Amino acid sequence: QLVRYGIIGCGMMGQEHLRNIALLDGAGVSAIFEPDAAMQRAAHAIAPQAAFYPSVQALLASADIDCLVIASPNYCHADQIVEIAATRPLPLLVEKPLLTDPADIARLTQTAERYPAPIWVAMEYRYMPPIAALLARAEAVTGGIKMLSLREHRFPFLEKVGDWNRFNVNTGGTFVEKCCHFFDLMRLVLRRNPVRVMASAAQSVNHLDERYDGKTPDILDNGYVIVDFEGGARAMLELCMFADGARYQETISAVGPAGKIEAFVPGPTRFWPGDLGAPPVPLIEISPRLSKQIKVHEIPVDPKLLKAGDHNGATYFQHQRFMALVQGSSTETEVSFSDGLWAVRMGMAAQHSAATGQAVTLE
Amino acid sequence: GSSHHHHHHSSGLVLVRYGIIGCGMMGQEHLRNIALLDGAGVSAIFEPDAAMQRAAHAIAPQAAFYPSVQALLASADIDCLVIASPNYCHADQIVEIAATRPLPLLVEKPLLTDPADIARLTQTAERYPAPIWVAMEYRYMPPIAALLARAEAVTGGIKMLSLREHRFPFLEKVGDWNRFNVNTGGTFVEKCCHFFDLMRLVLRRNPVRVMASAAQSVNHLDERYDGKTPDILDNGYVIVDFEGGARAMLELCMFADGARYQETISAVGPAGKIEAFVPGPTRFWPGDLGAPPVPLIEISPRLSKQIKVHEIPVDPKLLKAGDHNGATYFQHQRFMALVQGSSTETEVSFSDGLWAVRMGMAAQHSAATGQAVTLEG
Ligand SMILES: NC(=O)c1ccc[n+]([C@@H]2O[C@H](COP(=O)([O-])OP(=O)(O)OC[C@H]3O[C@@H](n4cnc5c(N)ncnc54)[C@H](O)[C@@H]3O)[C@@H](O)[C@H]2O)c1
Ligand SMILES: NC(=O)c1ccc[n+]([C@@H]2O[C@H](COP(=O)([O-])OP(=O)(O)OC[C@H]3O[C@@H](n4cnc5c(N)ncnc54)[C@H](O)[C@@H]3O)[C@@H](O)[C@H]2O)c1
Repeated sequence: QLVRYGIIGCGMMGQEHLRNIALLDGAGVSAIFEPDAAMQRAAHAIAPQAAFYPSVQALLASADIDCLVIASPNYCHADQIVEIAATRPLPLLVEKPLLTDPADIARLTQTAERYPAPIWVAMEYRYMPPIAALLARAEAVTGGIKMLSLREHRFPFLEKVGDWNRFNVNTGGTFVEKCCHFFDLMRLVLRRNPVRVMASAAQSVNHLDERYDGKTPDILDNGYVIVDFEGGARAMLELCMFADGARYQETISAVGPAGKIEAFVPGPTRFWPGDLGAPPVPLIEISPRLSKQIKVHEIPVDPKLLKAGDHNGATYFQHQRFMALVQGSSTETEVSFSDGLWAVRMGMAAQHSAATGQAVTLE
Repeated sequence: GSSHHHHHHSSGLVLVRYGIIGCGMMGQEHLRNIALLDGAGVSAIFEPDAAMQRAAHAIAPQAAFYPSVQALLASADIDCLVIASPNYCHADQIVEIAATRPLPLLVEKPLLTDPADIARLTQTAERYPAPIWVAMEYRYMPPIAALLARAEAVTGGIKMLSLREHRFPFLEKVGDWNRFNVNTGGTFVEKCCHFFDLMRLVLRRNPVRVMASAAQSVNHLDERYDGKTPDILDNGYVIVDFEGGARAMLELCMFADGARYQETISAVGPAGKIEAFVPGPTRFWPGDLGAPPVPLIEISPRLSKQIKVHEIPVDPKLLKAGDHNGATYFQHQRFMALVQGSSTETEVSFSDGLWAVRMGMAAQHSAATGQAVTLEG
């Protein structure tokens, strides 16, 4: 049967959902709630058959949908999960971060415990082809992952609808908003929960000259995070939002006693100027310990997927797995509520550590 | 001044003739590099191990051997001294030299191992009438030198400095001395003093805080020395905060033998990024794999996005003389000029050596306790 989606919030990333759903056989967007006119026009040009609703209540009351995507601003997510839970529980793909406000953790945990349908948190990085390749090969190459290092070097946060992503109260803070992906990757690779975070971070460069109602953006733009895991593995994140010139936006290194594996992940092709030549191809580098003979493999993305989004086709691959769960051919929520909450708790811990200059314990 | 006692805390609340003392692997590197200097020679060696005395004699056949520090100082015709003894020996030997025959000294890293020696060694250095140069040579490796010269201009000001060392396990040493923290000072002191010093040099500021995670995860766990298992760390991460707000990160892995580049160093600021790619010793590159990796620097300007890569090759003659990309030779050129009086600058001071050791001790304490460690100076 066809899978019919409803979308709550349809700006840049909700438009990337619309384009990638459109590439799936047997899926369609039937319903959209998007309160911004310009975005309503942009969504209506992408998905002309989709009906618009004036509210979440109106969409849930009348739409014929099998599942929902939340792509509203970060601070909206927890209230919209609670509203859907009280109104019409459906399989839900909630954009990261799962939530922004620590005060919401108890009530959302209780909501998720009682929610009779899947909750999938849309941390799609594991499906970027170079990252997926590293995940599939890391155990065999490393002989067990002792250390995992992740580096994000990119350009400053884009301008958003109502400028929402310029303030911590709206985003959850930069380690929550941008780095939840990397924290979740640490748990996926190491297959253990974190026990401690140590961080250093600041707002060194970005948005310091910007004013909104007389207020200065307060979001971090760089830092380092060390994460200790139950039983002894360790990981490190490096973030810089003013490193626009880096050839690869993400690099991920996994090391163990038999070898090392590294992924090189390009940024969005739309931000690679044509005057710079062809964008970088994604790579994986395998460096076995005993031979010292390195292997480099190109892991290109299907051009149709590069056309549909900014995340190396990962949004499409995420939807294929989500649709399989909605259809019932799969039982698996690959990125659960609990994975989303761990990744948020790790970013909150990093922000608290960076603010206090002290280690932060997690339980 | 710093105050830390009970509940009181100021921070952290919410011809030139050379004598050689020690002539194993690194003292033999000093012999080969001194021999490349015009108007320098090794006149005197104290090396207590017969097999190393034979190896040292084959390299520097005109050098005279002495049975102790006291014997060398009593009768050797020398203008300066190199200390390349095991780490735990350095403090006692500096004190001995200061009491007997102070001369210009090139003291191998780490400057010391035991925090109980800091006060007495600082007293010795304050009263010492000749230069003390701590032999942290990495700044002279051609790719690192290029990064140090260009980083301010490329970055528009260094906000972040990331250093990574991926290499093979600690080599076997005379009497197995480098297998035990009491002998080495711990791995962040023995191996990573170089990187902590490069952070102070690049950022031109002192550290205020260290956060670290480290362990002995893999290496030497199956070795036994008359019942003792080695206790040295083999991997970790260190975050260092600086006066003025710059931050740095060190990543160490002593079981990443396969990494093409043994050291990589990245500096990032609002105008761009610079990265150095530093090969390990050519003698450990398998000849079946072809030519060893060429040192490189990569310039990534923020607004242009026009990336440039430069090859920075080391003179073959210097690669034949040592394991450190010719840096031992460059160090010796500068030290020799200071001994001759053509220069007055000690580029790597006692204080620089002590800072790098204190940063490694803080990292080890932070990793052992799971807590941030404050530093004052
Ligand atoms: N997974 C990823 O890689 C990725 C990438 C970018 C953004 N995101 C996430 O997507 C979400 C949206 O980010 P974006 O870049 O699309 O921002 P955006 O500003 O481009 O789009 C947000 C949209 O939400 C609408 N909106 C505002 N309040 C709403 C409400 N109460 N209910 C419904 N819609 C509402 C706005 O009108 C706007 O069109 C955020 O949670 C963000 O973190 C995820
Ligand atoms: N890049 C560098 O700067 C670099 C690299 C390697 C080693 N080092 C330093 O060089 C020193 C020696 O390391 P190595 O690799 O040559 O070790 P090694 O074991 O190869 O050589 C040390 C030598 O010291 C001799 N020795 C022991 N006790 C002594 C004493 N009391 N007085 C004099 N000599 C004594 C031993 O017999 C041995 O030959 C250490 O401080 C080490 O950290 C520095």
